[PDB]
Amino acid sequence: ALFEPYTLKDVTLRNRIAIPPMCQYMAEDGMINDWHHVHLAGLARGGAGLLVVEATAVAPEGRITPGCAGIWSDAHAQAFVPVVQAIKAAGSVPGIQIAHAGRKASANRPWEGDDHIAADDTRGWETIAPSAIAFGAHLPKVPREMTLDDIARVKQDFVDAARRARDAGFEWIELHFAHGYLGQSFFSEHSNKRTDAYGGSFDNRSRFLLETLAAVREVWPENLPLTARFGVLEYDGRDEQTLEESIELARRFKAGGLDLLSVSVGFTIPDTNIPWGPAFMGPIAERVRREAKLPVTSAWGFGTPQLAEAALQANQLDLVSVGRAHLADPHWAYFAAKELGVEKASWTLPAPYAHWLE
Amino acid sequence: ALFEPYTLKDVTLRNRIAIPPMCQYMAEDGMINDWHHVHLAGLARGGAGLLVVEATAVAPEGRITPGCAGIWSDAHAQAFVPVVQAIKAAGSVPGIQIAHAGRKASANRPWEGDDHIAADDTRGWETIAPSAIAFGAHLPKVPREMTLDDIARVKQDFVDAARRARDAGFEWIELHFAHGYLGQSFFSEHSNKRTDAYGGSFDNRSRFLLETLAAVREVWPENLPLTARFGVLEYDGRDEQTLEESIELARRFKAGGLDLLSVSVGFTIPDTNIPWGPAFMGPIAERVRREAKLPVTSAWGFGTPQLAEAALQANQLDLVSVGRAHLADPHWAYFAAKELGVEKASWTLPAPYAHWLE
Ligand SMILES: Cc1cc2nc3c(=O)[nH]c(=O)nc-3n(C[C@H](O)[C@H](O)[C@H](O)COP(=O)(O)O)c2cc1C
Ligand SMILES: Cc1cc2nc3c(=O)[nH]c(=O)nc-3n(C[C@H](O)[C@H](O)[C@H](O)COP(=O)(O)O)c2cc1C
Repeated sequence: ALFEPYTLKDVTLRNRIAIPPMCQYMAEDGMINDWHHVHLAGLARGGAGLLVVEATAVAPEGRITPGCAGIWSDAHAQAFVPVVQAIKAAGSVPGIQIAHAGRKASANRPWEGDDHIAADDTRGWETIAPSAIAFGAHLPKVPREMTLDDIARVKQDFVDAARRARDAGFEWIELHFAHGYLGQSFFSEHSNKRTDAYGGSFDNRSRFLLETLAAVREVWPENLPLTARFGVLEYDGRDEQTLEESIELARRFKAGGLDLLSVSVGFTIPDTNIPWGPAFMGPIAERVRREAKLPVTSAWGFGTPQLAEAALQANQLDLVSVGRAHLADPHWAYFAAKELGVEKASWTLPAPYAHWLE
Repeated sequence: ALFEPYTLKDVTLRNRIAIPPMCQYMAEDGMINDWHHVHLAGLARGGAGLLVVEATAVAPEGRITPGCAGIWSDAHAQAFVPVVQAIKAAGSVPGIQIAHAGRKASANRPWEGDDHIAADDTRGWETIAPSAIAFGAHLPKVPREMTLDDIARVKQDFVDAARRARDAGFEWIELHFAHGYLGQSFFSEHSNKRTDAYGGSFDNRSRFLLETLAAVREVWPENLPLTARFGVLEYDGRDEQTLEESIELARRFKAGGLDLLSVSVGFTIPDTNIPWGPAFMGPIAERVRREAKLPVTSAWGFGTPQLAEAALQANQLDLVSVGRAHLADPHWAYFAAKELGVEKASWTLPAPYAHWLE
């Protein structure tokens, strides 16, 4: 099952292995470079059917850190062209996750503190969010409450980002509405205390996300997969209520043209108790897939080939996202093919490699 | 031992893992491209201390196949510059093997026949060698016997190639005098039947190789490792006599400025019986190292970490060459570090990967 092709709209993936977006923190002023080119081209040659580029900021203040990639200008977008072309040359589908970090923005790289940048550090910047409330813990900075014009501008930033991704050659797009960043924070009652049209009720909290999706849909080709990542629960003691609302939003996403949903955890606040475990997201993703009748993918621990295979065979997911295993071994798809006893497993790789490994 | 640094001349390798030259057959008219750039940069980031670029032809007719890389012009050399710089940026030492296929030239890619190109194929060309005798088997073409001027020209081609490698930024060079190609064929009595100064006696058969080394030494920096690969035996029923002569030549190489010898098998003729096995070259390399008092490396089956470690600890080799395992997994060095229980094994890789794998 892991090596069966998958067709969504006009795009066909050679297998069900998806490399989820994984920040590299190697960009400068949002511009990607040879780190990203080699990293991504190398992964594409590894055999995966889909390669989704890391969270790319739609605006400067939407970066998580000073090392995050951006696509807030045509120059930023053009930098992606040679990479997109190399990914296609390798036979993998090029995708990209566009995002805005919201209150979790202006933070240090993970190996450089992983915390909000100091007030007197020249690299930092003011964060924006639905309400002026801090995440807490290692991200204590209180963000600035967005005005209606800030909301209009951020939506347009997402539109510009999607238009740029389209013209750069990407064939798959993912809106980052998860992990406590801007989109996720608008949906969660923990972070959204607004009393206007963008806060309060389920309809109001969903508004920013739905309007952004609709706005993006106007510029994103209808024959190319339009997707999003969304945290459907927080493990904050309100899981049943939260999951029910999240599933309802997933239904609205589908009706609004979403082709597939990447199911994740919210990470909206720090006071939670997440039951980490191999493929622990499987059951949750399956319920969303079933109740919203929408294709899904999920991640965490699927680097074990048999787990990926099992999840697909049980129809818990349509695509299996494998992250860290690809950082350890960019040719994981080849390792997986061997593990599952696929015929001519070495040919998951290009001839220059395959010929000698068969 | 595998992760102990190694200093040769002014160059210091971060560990004892060497990626031996491995043809990719992806060049066009000798010009390398993004296949090579991503392939090599990716391998450098994998952690290996030394990365030796594939056999690069010193002349067009010296290519093994139409897909072989070349460095017979300054334009060809300049194409290597960005790759060399990416390898250095990753902290690996950039090396390159310069070569001339001799009678084994003008052959099809391994996955496209692996045999001598048909007479009426527009991609083929006449081969040259010490004597007009064919390898046989899948390489039946009888090569043209070289004139003294052909020999003078090929030597100059090696000099030009080394000068170009130097100016491109390479910090390690390897002369390809093995695997039945031109250099190896001049030394072997099987292929060399000349009756002039370049054939007959041990001194005459060694002449082409020694003169080429001396010529290259004039342009190659004295503070950068000058090495060569040489087949010390053929497994043709004349191993003791052949090994004795090969060791004597190794002594002449050392006296002539060779800093390290990559020990291999001759592959000069097809009628042999090679005892393939994991690290089977270990004992032979050790004897050459001991009797010629020259640093050495060897390959075949060292992809098993414990074998590489064992070979180093027993002083059979100074560097361990790991080939195919790197095609399967460009991050083999990381796999090896874990296998051998190295402290902070994930940091064999760059921060963007290491931080998440520790
Ligand atoms: C270095 C690194 C960068 C990541 N970057 C992103 C990102 O930009 N956007 C996102 O939605 N998830 C991101 N994630 C979470 C991964 O996409 C994935 O869901 C997670 O690693 C769990 O899968 P795994 O167990 O296969 O690694 C990242 C994870 C790591 C380790
Ligand atoms: C694709 C491929 C290309 C190779 N190219 C070269 C070359 O250009 N020059 C050379 O001396 N040896 C070459 N070799 C032989 C390797 O350097 C190495 O000695 C051999 O693969 C044995 O080591 P391994 O068991 O670790 O793969 C090649 C081997 C493979 C599989």
